[PDB]
Amino acid sequence: RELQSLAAAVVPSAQTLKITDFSFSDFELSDLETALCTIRMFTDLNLVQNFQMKHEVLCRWILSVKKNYRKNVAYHNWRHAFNTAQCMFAALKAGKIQNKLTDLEILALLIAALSHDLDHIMEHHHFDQCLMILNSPGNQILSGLSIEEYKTTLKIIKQAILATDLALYIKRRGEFFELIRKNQFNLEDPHQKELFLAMLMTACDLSAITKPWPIQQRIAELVATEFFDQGDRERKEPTDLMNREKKNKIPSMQVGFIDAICLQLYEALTHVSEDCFPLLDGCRKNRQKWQALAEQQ
Ligand SMILES: CCCOc1ccc(S(=O)(=O)N2CCN(C)CC2)cc1-c1nc(CC)c(Br)c(=O)[nH]1
Repeated sequence: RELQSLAAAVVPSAQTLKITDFSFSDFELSDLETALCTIRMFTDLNLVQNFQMKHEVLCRWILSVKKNYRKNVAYHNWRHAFNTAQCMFAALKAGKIQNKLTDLEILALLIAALSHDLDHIMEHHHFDQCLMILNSPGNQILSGLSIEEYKTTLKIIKQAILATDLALYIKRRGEFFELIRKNQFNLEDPHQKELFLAMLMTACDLSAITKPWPIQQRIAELVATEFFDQGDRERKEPTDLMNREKKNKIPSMQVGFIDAICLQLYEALTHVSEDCFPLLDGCRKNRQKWQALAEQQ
């Protein structure tokens, strides 16, 4: 049984699991290993002790989230959610963002990262499934929160999940970039705090684009596989982007995606914390590789 095995396992250290690395890859990990990494994330962010999470309940919640991801989705599945969460962890620790945030905000971000694609690119994200699982018998990892803490946390979770809509990122990013440019960025400002949390969610969600080349190349295959599947479904129920016949367009699309969407974000995030530079560096390196491919075409 998955639950018995998970609950009984020793949770290795964050160092052993490499989850502090921006360059982290999940390719060689089993599902069990991704669950243990996830436990280590909650544990090393001081969320387990601080909020009186029962070990068995945390284990069951992780398994419930994992099993509620559809298996026939090539990219937006448990592994992407898990990677989003790992990137959050790395940003908080290696990126030194943890000291900028409260415990409830960290709790909410980690849960949102893990849960944000449950109701699965300008796709809409929903938090209904996330909440249902959190309220499920035996899965109530927030039961240890006071009423006031609980209300605060749910609000942040909802906003964080919604933030992963790229349409909302595009709508709100100009204000973020300008606050930064005009040296007006101030996390003590509740509006700006909320804005920053949304941008951090996007940064983590898009983080495959920053990985070492062999890793980005493979994730890009999954993304293309999902796009083409959706094209096929739209036919039975298609642009070039979602057309398996226009695959030689992928390098050029990836350069476009980096230039239009990703680069400014990791530039802005680096301005907020220099220790997040490796995300920016990785994204720059991947553009150069995709461009070289777009020209050999
Ligand atoms: C790899 C297969 C191609 O993948 C893409 C193709 C096109 C675009 S686009 O719509 O931004 N495109 C270029 C910019 N443009 C001006 C509009 C047209 C995005 C991606 C892309 N999305 C994600 C987020 C799911 C990840 Br992750 C990723 O790696 N790739």
